[PDB]
Parts: sequence; structure tokens; C-alpha cells
Amino acid sequence: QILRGAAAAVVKNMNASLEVPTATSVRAIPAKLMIDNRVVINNHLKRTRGGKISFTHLLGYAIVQAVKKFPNMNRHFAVVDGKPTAITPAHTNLGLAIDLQGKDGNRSLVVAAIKRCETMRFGQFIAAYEDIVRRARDGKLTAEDFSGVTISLTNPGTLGTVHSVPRLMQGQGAIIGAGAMEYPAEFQGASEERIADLGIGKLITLTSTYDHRIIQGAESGDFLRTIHQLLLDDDFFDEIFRELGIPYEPVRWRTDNPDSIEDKNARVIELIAAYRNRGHLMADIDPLRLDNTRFRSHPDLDVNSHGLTLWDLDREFKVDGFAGVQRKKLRDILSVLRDAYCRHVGVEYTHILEPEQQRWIQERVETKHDKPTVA
Amino acid sequence: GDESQILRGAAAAVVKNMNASLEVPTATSVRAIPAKLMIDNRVVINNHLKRTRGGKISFTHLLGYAIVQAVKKFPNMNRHFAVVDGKPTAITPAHTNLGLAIDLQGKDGNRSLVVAAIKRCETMRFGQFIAAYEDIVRRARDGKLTAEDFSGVTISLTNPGTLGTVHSVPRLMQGQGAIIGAGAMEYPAEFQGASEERIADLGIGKLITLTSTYDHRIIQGAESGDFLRTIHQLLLDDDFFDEIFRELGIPYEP
Ligand SMILES: [Ca+2]
Repeated sequence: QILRGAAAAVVKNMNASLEVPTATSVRAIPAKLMIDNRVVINNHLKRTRGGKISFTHLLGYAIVQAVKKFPNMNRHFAVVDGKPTAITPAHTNLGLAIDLQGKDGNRSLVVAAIKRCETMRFGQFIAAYEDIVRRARDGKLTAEDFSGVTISLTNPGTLGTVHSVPRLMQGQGAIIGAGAMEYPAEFQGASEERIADLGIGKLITLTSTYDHRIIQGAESGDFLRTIHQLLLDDDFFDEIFRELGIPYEPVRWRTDNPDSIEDKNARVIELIAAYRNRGHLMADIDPLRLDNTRFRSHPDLDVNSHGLTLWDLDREFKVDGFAGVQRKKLRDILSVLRDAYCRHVGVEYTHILEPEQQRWIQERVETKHDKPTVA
Repeated sequence: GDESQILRGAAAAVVKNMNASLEVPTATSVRAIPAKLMIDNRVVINNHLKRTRGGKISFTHLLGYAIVQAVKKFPNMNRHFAVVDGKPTAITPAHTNLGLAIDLQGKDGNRSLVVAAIKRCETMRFGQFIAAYEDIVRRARDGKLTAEDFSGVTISLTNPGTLGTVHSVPRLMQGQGAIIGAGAMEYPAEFQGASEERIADLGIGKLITLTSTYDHRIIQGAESGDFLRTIHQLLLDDDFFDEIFRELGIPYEP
């Protein structure tokens, strides 16, 4: 029997949080949208100025914006002079489960709080998140950071745990348990080609244990619905792409096109030629970004218009000699065309009458060109 | 830190009730039931009722009725723990009064969530049950509920699945033996992206994640686990729908 010392502080907090009558609302959200959008976000950031967006960045941001819609989710129950008074904090401080691997292997799990989140845009939020991350990683966190957690987030889904029912400490209104973003247990045995061909996508089991003294089942149930609406919304990703300097149209949650691969093939062939004819019309060649509508005012380049969805992204199409390969996945086809035409080099080569000249430019444009040497 | 602490008045009653539920040791049994049967049967029920005499059956009508008939099979599900003169005595109520989560949208938008009770459910057929349900609904909607309606809830039912919340782990209040949390009747998250023509061609159906949080001082995991199994047997049974069609004046085979 070893007496607890530093961990005894954690033990007393579990006993203190026992007076809190909690309940838990659980909901599954299809994540196939933010997965396929992260694909573009981290590729575009890597090819321009660095930076990497993780799934928690999007998750925490949606939590913060949903807190604005539901005010009682930030508040926490308290008793002042024998009165049932509920504290309404000025700043919505998102607590994070940051596991600091110590000097002798001691995994010191801390709750760092990103403060003044309600007064932030996607850029300001991820800047304050990465400050709290860079400083926690190098042990430079002040004691003031740990004081002020009004609402928090945990990720038991890191270890593959589908969903959890967390225990809520005093001082908080609710704590969101983000589940395991993955394919369900039954599908784990089938081939990827089988799954994408039917239209089954990965999902996150988002839980929300809340204080039942102040927050009631309807408010917490609607709070999780609101987060679901954001994670599958179009304006949410429109705002995120604007803040990340991405001028291109983000992926939209579209339900599978029930057409055959033969029917879809001629659409994909035609879309390739459409990107070759007017790749320059939707490229980021204006350094001043004066006309922001040039990126969205083109249906001949919009994939959703050509009878295609994010589900068709992983399917093979008989693209006759596109990137040399006679067969290619849709997400590979749209990535070659993005980097070749819609990046910073608009190409008008289709209007030339000599054929070998078009063939020549096609090879020198539709290839993943090597990044120049540091010299 | 620039905060506003408001003293609770009417809501303070709700706060002190959440404290009383702290002494009730609760555990929750969760079970998913394919609802494709009651969905396709509701299709016929509301079409036949519309073409003959009016009336509309909602999914909660069928759900509450099955809860009431399952309570007859398991008696310990209606009972609630109590202490009389320092003795562990369990109350066995005479009438099984099903609690309803009725959200009354008030005068200034104030959604006053009440717990009305359909009484003497054990002595009822499908017709008598839905008549007593619609009386409690029509009167709650127009603020004509007596204080006598709220006193007597022996077993309650909540619907977090209204807002799309897959399943919930509710908090059980004192005076109730068990409270059932009806999940969201829908297709799972993964399938949400595929076409309807794809789904029906394979044979995948909608489902409801029915939860059951109970008082561990009297009810045990096996009884609550079997209670939910019994409800599932009913929601996919043939005689259950045969009885309902008889009570609704539908002569055709369900
Ligand atoms: Ca499943």
C-alpha cells in the first residue's frame, strides 16, 4: 500500500467531482468530409508556407463556435453563500488533454487552456493552440494557463477506444469525449475497394458528459447536433480555407452518385479536358487576390457538377493517358490538375494547332515536378 | 473574472432534484433494435387512419405501449427503492404510470420540460393507452394539466434521439425504479453517405439505440438486460402488430 503524494491531488479532485450529477449524450458523426478536406489542407500548406492541421484543430474550433450558440455550455454550477448560483465565465477556455512525457518516463497529463476563444477566427485559434502546444512540449507552461478551464476536450479515441463516458470535475460545465475516428468493427475485415465502392465512410463517436444541475439533455443533445452540422457544413470549410490561404473550393458533403463506373468515366474524361482548356481561369495567379469569385465562378471545373462526390474519390477511372497511367483514382486525377493548372501557372496550350506541341506541354505540366534544391 | 452569478428560483427546484438522484446507484444497459418493421407498419397505420377517420400514430405511441406491456412481464421494473423507518423497503406501486418527456414551448420561448404520467397503463389495451396518452398531450400542449398528473411517475421514458443523439446515459430520479432512454431512430453514421438505392438493395435498415438506466439497489443487470430484450421481441413480433391493427380498426395483415 503506497500513499499517494502528487497523484493524491488527482484523487481528491475525483472525490470533489462526485457531488456533480452528470449524464452523457453520445453521437456518431461521419468524418469522411473532414478527412478528405485535411488531405487538401496539409498538402497546400506543405507546398506554400509550412504548417499542419490535425483533426483536433478542426474539432476544437467547432466546439468553440458551438459554445457561442449555446451559452449554458460554458457556465458551471457553484454555491455562493448557500445559494444555487451559476458562474458565467467571460472567456470560453478550451481545456486540452496534453500528455507531457517527463524526464524519467513519467507521462504527466496536463489540462492546458486556450483562452479568449470566443473572440477568435480559425487563424487566431490555431495560433493560440500551437503556442500552448509548443510551450507544453518544452515545459514552459505557466501556472496561470492551467487555471481557467471552463469547457474541456479529451480524446480516448487515440488508443482506438470507440467512445468513452468521462467523469466531469468541478468548475466545468461539460467535457466532450471525442471518440475513435475510424471504420466500425464489422467492416474491419473487408477490402478497401469493397467499402469505397458501396459508400461507407469513417466516423467519430463524439460524446458529451455534462452537468445535469444546469445543462439539460435537450441542450447537450442539440450542442452535439450543432457540432455535427459544422463538421459536415460547407461554409465552415469555406471559412477555414479562407483563414488558411486556400483559394480553392473545399470538399462538400455529398451523398454517393448511384451511377455506374462506365457512366461516371466519360464525365471524368471530359472534366480532365475542361481543366486543360481553362486551368488558368481558376488558378491562383493574381498576387493581390482582388477577384475572389474567379475560383468559384466555374462549373466546368467544379467536380460536383460532373456527377461526382467525395465517395467516387477513391474509385478507379479509365483516364486514357492522363498521367501516363490508363487507370487512376479520382483524388489523384484532381491533385495532378490542381498542381499542374490551378496552382500559380495558368496554361493556354489547348488552342495550339500542332499536336506534338500539346503532347510536349502535357508531359512538362502534368507531372509531380521536383522541388528545387536549396542551392 | 468578469462573471455573472445568478441565483436560481424556479430552476433551483431542478437543481435540488439532481442532488437527490446522487444517492441512487445507477447503471445503464444499451441495446440497438432494427426499426425497419415499425417504420413500414407505421406507413400503413397512418395511411389507413387518414383514409377512414383521422388519427395519427407516432413512433413514441408504439414505444410506450411496448414499455407498458414489458413492465407486466418484469414486475421489479415498476418498483422503486425507499427507506421506511430505517428499513430497506421497496415500494410496489399499484399502477404503472409511464412518465412522458413533454416539452411545453412557453409564452416567451421558455421550453418548460414537464414529466406527465399516463396512469393505470397495466389495465389498458392499445386503444385505451393511446387515448390516455393523447389526453395528457392535448392538455399539456394547452396548459391545462393538473398538479395531480405530475405525481405518480413509477417508470419514465425520455427521447434524446429527437435531436439526432444516437444514445444517452440518463440520470435516474428518486421515486422511479428505472428510466428508459430512447435513442435516435436512424441509419448509422457510416451509411449516411451512400445512396438509398444502394442500401435497400443490400438489406440495411434503420435502428434505434434503446437505453435503460435503473436503480441498482433493486433491479439487476440481468433483469434490465432481459427487459430490453423483451421490448426488442415486441418491436419485431407479429402478434404485437396483430393486436395493434385490431385496436386501430385495420383488418389487413400487418
Ligand atoms: Ca455500426
